[PDB]
Amino acid sequence: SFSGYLKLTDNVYIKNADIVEEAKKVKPTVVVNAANVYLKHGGGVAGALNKATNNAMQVESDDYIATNGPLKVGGSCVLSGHNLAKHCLHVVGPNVNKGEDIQLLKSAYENFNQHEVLLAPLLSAGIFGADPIHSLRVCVDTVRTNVYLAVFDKNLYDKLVSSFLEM
Ligand SMILES: Nc1ncnc2c1ncn2[C@@H]1O[C@H](COP(=O)(O)OP(=O)(O)OC[C@H]2O[C@@H](O)[C@H](O)[C@@H]2O)[C@@H](O)[C@H]1O
Repeated sequence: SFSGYLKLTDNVYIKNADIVEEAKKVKPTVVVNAANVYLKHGGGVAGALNKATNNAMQVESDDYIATNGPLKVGGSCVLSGHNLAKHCLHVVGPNVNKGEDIQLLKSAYENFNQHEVLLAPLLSAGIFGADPIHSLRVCVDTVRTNVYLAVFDKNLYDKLVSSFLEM
């Protein structure tokens, strides 16, 4: 039950909001975590989602990692959403602070296309060091399902929208 979003394209929507609070008001089927390949949930969206599950995401993640080994950059896995959503799509964007290839951002957003509807942040745009505006551009050009983007910083939201109008 997404409310209050700005329509950017027929399938990309954006709202100035914290992703953990949206998950609670909207009860989404798929919340996207911006993850790293070991599902070690640090200080961004991944930390906040984990906090709200009372660390259940981290245990489940380690269990997944123990069985299956780490993800590839640009990949994903479908774990549980616990009290936030039905499912959590863990997606690993490139970490440009660690020399990974920004082109893999396209591979990262392609995982979204296996889900009809998702609530997501902007992959790689915080701790991983990609430009938010670039991340939004790849999102817009790669994702074909319905993606609802949560941008918690009001100034970044304004910047992002203004950047998108250079269409
Ligand atoms: N609670 C939040 N709600 C909405 N957007 C948020 C929130 N916290 C951060 N963001 C925004 O989401 C985008 C992604 O930030 P990160 O979560 O740091 O994502 P990423 O750059 O992919 O970092 C991946 C890394 O962060 C760790 O938490 C994670 O375990 C991995 O090591 C950025 O614009 C950031 O400002």
